[PDB]
Amino acid sequence: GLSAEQIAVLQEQGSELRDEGWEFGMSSKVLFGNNLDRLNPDSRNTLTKIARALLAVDIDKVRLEGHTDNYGDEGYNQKLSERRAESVAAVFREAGMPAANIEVRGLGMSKPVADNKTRAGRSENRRVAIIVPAE
Amino acid sequence: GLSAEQIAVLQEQGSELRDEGWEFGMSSKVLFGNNLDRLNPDSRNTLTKIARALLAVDIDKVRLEGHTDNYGDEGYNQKLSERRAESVAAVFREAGMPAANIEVRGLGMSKPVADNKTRAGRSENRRVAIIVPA
Repeated sequence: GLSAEQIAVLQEQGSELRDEGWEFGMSSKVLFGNNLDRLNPDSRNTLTKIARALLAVDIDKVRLEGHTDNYGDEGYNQKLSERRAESVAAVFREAGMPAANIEVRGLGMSKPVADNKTRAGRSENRRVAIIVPAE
Repeated sequence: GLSAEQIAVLQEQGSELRDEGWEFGMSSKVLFGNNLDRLNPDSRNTLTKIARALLAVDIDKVRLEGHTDNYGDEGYNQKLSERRAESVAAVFREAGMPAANIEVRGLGMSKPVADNKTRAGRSENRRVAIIVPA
């Protein structure tokens, strides 16, 4: 489904082809700092650049997945994760991505990329993934 | 004033480093077709992609110059050229480029890049130049 020019842009962004599509994770610490779901202003600006880079090569569909580590209440973490993905979705909408083409999901603790017994692994698990499907 | 990352985006657009900065020309026949200053819808989308490409690498300041060939009245061609640059500016604003960072100029027939004796040359002169000062 994606053209070579689109793949080249995604690779330049640091995205990697996974079973859900081309995926780029960003730290929650970087995106939100001490906030809950309000983005830090520099992070909003970074996200707008990503959205505009995608839109400039007609990538106009994305899936945004929020994730946490396993510390804390499961239901809270799921709600938090969904609201954090939604904050990223709001930036993509404001940049010009059609709202109907944005899928937003909060996975809470259910899909780790790292081991939850380390600070560093818990850290890597607190993230919002930007996913461009490859179909 | 521009990083390599920014220069690379400009090169990909076809920009060359000229007098006023990094410049590429978009054909008026492509942008406007048979219209006066109304952009063709496909051409609006093309310009939005260009604006977003520049914005994605923090190029948020441009100069837009309208140009005509030597066919018709000097003053009308100047006015036409200014309105055509302004239509492009409106697309750039809608894409998110700050309005205060966009300079719009109509140069009319005054700064040709090709010989106006030829249909091909006249067309090369009917253009909107997109310039990123360095």
